[PDB]
Amino acid sequence: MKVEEILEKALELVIPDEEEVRKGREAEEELRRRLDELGVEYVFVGSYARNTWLKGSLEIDVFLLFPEEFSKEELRERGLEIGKAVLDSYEIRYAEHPYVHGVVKGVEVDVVPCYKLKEPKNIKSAVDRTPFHHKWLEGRIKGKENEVRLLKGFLKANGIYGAEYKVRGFSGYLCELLIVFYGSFLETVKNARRWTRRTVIDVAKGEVRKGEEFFVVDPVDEKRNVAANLSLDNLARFVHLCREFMEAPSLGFFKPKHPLEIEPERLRKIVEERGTAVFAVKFRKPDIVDDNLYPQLERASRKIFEFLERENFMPLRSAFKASEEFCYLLFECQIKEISRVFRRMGPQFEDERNVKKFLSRNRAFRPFIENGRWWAFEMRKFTTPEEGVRSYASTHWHTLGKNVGESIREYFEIISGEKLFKEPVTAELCEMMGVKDSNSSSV
RNA sequence: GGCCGCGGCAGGUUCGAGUCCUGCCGCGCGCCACC
Ligand SMILES: Nc1ccn([C@@H]2O[C@H](COP(=O)(O)OP(=O)(O)OP(=O)(O)O)[C@@H](O)[C@H]2O)c(=O)n1
Ligand SMILES: [Mg+2]
Repeated sequence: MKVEEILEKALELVIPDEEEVRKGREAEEELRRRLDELGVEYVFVGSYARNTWLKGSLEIDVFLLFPEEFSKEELRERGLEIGKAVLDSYEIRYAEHPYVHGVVKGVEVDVVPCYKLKEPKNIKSAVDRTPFHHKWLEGRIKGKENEVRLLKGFLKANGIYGAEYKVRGFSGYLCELLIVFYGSFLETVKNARRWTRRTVIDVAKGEVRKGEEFFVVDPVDEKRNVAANLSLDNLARFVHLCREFMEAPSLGFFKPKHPLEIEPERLRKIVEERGTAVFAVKFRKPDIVDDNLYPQLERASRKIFEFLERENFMPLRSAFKASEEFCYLLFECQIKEISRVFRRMGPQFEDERNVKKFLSRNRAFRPFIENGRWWAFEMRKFTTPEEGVRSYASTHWHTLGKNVGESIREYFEIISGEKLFKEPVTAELCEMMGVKDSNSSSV
């Protein structure tokens, strides 16, 4: 359990076994065979072309390079055409930039169309930097392949690996740049402890400077932030893990933690012990890609959360879950019920023109003067969070994200109490409420 | 699809809105994700 003895035992978890590598090289050989037959200019990129892919996560990436003059429509129609021809089975489902996900001799393959650029300053597509990323990294990452796999596995085990909107973590390319900048996994962790939200890491200049936000400068484009989609919280979660690790190293930092089935009875006791209002908004999952869904679930959850605050239900945290059929927006509040009456502010006693208008309004109770101005007692239209959210989600369905809001419009329901604990949201509830010992890394 | 702006324009809430909530439109190949 020394710092180095543990990184030894952890390499056995992140390094692919020779039975998987052979399966990868065999698929790579067949892929080049079919691609060469089509006479298309292509290039292998990603973690596979650099031998930095994690164990159990084998995926080959192939970029097809087309002329600059091609329309975005022509790029797609030709890209998808080649892709379908090369892959055994394929699947076309993307958010913006077209590509083909499929299989070749049993391995995951992605055939991505892009432009054959010279100097990637003003890229035309989003993915035109990727060949240039591979060209810059192949010569510098050599020898340090396992130092990347330690960093990737370290993050994946703590659920902050990936730049996708489902994660908002560290892209696999960001990890490689960090190893080139620090040399080893150990040196990244040591230095990561003193990162801040202002840290700028310019790999191209071998410099660490201060800036406006966390910014890892892309060697290929000094305007591009490689860590653009790394949330501030996940940045923090990483720094916290590094300080914890150096303070007390362990192999568990690399073991993926999975949730535990919590009894619906134990959960009912925890919520009762807290005395908070725990409820959820349930609606049909819109049939869209995760990268469109999660930003909207984030938005919807925020809009309802913000509503609860200004309505004085004093919310604690928010959360959401996406099952196969349904989406859930979870909330916890300190106020299960508020009075119907509240005090609305009136004008100062001086200018009677405003006061006369203020006092003319028919109210159930008599207004009063306090500290030099008038006040009135008015009634609320709802006195609980559930009743409030019911109203908001019904009327303001449109502002909860395009697809989510349109799904909430057609139907939604607020689930509370025990009826909630039978839903697929136990894990999300325990994370939200800070329940202890609801996770484990037992194999 | 989400996010950030320069503007706006109207509407709702209010004694009172350039200031809180909402809807619509323009412009930065604006930024990010799908690789
Ligand atoms: N947010 C992202 C994600 C990736 N890439 C580019 O996409 C390539 C590979 O895509 P991806 O599969 O997403 O990352 P991998 O390096 O393959 O990581 P992993 O295999 O673990 O998924 C990288 O070379 C990188 O230049 C990028 O610039 N921006
Ligand atoms: Mg890959």
